[PDB]
Amino acid sequence: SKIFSKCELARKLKSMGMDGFHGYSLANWVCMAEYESNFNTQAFNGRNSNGSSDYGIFQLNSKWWCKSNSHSSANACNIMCSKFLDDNIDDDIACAKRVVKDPNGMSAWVAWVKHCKGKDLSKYLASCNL
Repeated sequence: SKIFSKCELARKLKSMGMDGFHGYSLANWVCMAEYESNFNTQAFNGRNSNGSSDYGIFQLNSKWWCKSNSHSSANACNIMCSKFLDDNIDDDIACAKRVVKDPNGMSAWVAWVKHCKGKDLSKYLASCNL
């Protein structure tokens, strides 16, 4: 959620177990947050496909795993979309797994399907970290 970086977010998620999680390498998680919020902790969206909103470095859609001002939501993660723009990357990653295991998957993260899952780039985590 805080002002992280390409390798910083990649090494942090790798330690928790997001590296290659469900076939999604560390780059998939970094490029997704690098385009959705651009490593900005206050970067968030107001209107989405269903009038939802994104919050935190991952910018999670407040409609299938969080309650917000989007006229009620699925709240699958059971957490309001208010404590997601803090300087800690623990709750943003805890609910991030719920968005991937749900029926939507990486589809909710446009930056992911448009800059990693769909965009096959060979310069993301390859030219980062060690």
